[PDB]
Amino acid sequence: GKLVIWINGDKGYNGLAEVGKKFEKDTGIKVTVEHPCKLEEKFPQVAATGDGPDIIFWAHDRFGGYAQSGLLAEITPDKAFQDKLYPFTWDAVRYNGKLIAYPIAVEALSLIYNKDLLPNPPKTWEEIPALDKELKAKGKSALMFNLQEPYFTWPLIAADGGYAFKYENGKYDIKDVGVDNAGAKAGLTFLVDLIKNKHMNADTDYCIAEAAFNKGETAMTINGPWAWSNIDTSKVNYGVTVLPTFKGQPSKPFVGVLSAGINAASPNKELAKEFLENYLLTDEGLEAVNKDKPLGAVALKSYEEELAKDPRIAATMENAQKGEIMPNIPQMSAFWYAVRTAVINAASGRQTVDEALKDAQTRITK
Ligand SMILES: *[C@H]1CC(=O)N(C2CC(C)(C)N(O)C(C)(C)C2)C1=O
Ligand SMILES: CC1(C)CC(N2C(=O)CCC2=O)CC(C)(C)N1O
Repeated sequence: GKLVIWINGDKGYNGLAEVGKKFEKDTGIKVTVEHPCKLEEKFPQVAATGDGPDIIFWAHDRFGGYAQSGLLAEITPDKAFQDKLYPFTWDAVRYNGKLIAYPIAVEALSLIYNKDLLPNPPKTWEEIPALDKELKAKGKSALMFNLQEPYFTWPLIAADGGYAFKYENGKYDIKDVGVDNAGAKAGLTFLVDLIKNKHMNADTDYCIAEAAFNKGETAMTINGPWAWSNIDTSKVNYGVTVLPTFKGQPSKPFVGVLSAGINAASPNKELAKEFLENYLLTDEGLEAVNKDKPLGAVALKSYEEELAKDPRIAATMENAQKGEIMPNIPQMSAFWYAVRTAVINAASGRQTVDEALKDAQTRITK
């Protein structure tokens, strides 16, 4: 007879609580928003015992494991509701063909650049080396980004043909892995050449690239919407744009989708679906939440069009439309560790590109 919702503390839960007051107005049903610690850890525990919230908000990737254990109710928005959101967003909340959540927001890396050092951002990765030599002439470098984590290097590695797992029907073929193809090989090779030609240092991490961009020492960086508040502070005159192409192919960053799922154990599923489809996933619902804490790019086409007047948000969506939805399956854990190792190894000379990737491919499909 009520609704309890769980959302992370770093989100606009005050705005969500406001959509809830509006719901309670035309229904009498009280909505309760909470943001417990490590709720994504707590969820699986309480839900397994038929407890927890009616609805949970989290990035889509985690939903795969939840769905596996039957913790989420199957959703059935009709065609009409479905057409209100970007098609690609529905792919993120499919677990073996079944729709298990509603897409809310979209996140993807973008190319961030210093408008004072660089008039126009490069359109290509191939032109970075040359640009770096011109900038070096003035004591500045072209680009610095986190080389340590595959989340950051994947856009380049995947550009010309790499992929984690072949997807073709709301289902992932776990024996169709794309880390050892020519595509990925072309990409990693380009990256390695950057480091050995000294256009990039193999030890650049998150902190180092971030400080460098914020100190105006480097012209570009690769980062996500969470990094914007830090740049603002810095007082750098920055722009956010589409990532560069490689071999004429778009960079393919992984896409994370903020999702809302219904507890399979809830007695209030009809209430949940009504709250979600008719209160929250409306221009006014996203707006009340966004006002509290920005969502970034959103899945609802109508509101995204309003938000896209901010070129940083437009760029985020563009990159996301060209990226790779992050697989929600358990085998993804193998991919993280394997590809992490392959890149650090190829980068440090410890192994060749051909070797490093052949190995990773092996450990994933193992
Ligand atoms: C209180 C707040 C919180 O997040 N937890 C969890 C979180 C982590 C991920 C550390 N966890 O695994 C357990 C041990 C389940 C505790 C709290 O207990
Ligand atoms: C002060 C500076 C430039 C950054 C620092 N750092 C971060 O900035 C974030 C996390 C961290 O450890 C670590 C090192 C030793 C590289 N140094 O020197």
